[PDB]
Amino acid sequence: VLSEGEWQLVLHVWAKVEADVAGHGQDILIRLFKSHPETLEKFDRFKHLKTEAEMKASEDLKKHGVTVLTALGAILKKKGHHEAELKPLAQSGATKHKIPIKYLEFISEAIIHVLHSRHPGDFGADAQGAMNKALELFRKDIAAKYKELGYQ
Ligand code: HEM
Repeated sequence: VLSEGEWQLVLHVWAKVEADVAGHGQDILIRLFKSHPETLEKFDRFKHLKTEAEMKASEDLKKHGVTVLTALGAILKKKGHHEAELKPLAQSGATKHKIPIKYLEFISEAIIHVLHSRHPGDFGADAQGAMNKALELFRKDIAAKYKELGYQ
């Protein structure tokens, strides 16, 4: 669990993301693929994207980014109470896409990195700490649900 003040910090930084989901999503995804290209193979859709510049120019990729961030944000706003929200995602990653927890750890890394590149002033040791926990809480919940469905 997280304290109330930790959630406030998560939520306080989330509001900044909210002023530019599209812009934040793209950085996040680019970062992820760039640092861990093997994750790129899960996306047949994006696989042909050769450079950054081209990643950046892709409408598809940017629309995907907003989707990813939108679901995430909905989860965080629940401060722990997100089973309803979370379930569809575990179901699909266990059953359809097969995304390993490890991949979820790399994406959390990319998130942290972006938030810090964009909002250093609202992203200190204390917030960063809080965000980490929040993302770890999601990953742990996901992990359990995955197992209940038969997927590592
Ligand atoms: C914060 C973590 C993430 C969130 C909230 C998230 C959310 C979503 C959402 C909401 C969708 C659309 C519906 C669905 O297919 O279930 C999706 C699709 C997908 N996700 Fe993620 N995702 C996350 C991380 C990842 C990671 C780390 C990977 C692995 C490399 C991944 C691979 C995919 C793929 C391949 C699809 C199919 C999308 C498409 O083809 O339209 N996702 N994700």
